[PDB]
Amino acid sequence: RHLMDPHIFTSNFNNGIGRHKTYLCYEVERLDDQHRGFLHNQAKNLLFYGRHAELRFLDLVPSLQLDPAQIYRVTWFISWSPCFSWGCAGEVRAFLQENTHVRLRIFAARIYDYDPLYKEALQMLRDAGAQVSIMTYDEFKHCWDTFVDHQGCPFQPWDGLDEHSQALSGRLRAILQN
DNA sequence: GCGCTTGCGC
Ligand SMILES: [Zn+2]
Repeated sequence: RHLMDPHIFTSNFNNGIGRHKTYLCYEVERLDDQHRGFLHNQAKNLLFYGRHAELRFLDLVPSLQLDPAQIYRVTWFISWSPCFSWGCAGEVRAFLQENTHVRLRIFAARIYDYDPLYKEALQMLRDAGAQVSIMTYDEFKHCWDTFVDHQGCPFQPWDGLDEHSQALSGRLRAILQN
């Protein structure tokens, strides 16, 4: 019942233009959807050091009360591919290792290649047993339906959503193909 | 506010 502003979503998860911010929408499904929601990064503003959207998720993981003797799948739809350089990639892996009853699924709207260590981040997450993928129309539409406060208005894709989505999917497969 | 947007400039 905490929903995102339409303009926020469409100007953040768009895959042709970027923002100086990151959003992460998450779901938790037990296996044999318990919790959902979304958050954004804390901006580094020295005049703090910032906190990436990934690390904020791990911070709230205790509040989700995951039964240690049950199996969960966690899904992120994240506006930027996770970084390596600021340590997001390492910490997620560390968390996955220390838990192991959690299985993770990550869809990114665009690749954070500003980090020149982006290839190592994605491959490091894949090796940890995360699924790393590019968001398509269906994942955008599902996030729209599930987290955006649309007031009953169905998802309207932006121009060239698919060209971009395929081009990025192409890039990511090349990276993970090792 | 204001811009252009892979927080920073003004
Ligand atoms: Zn990061």
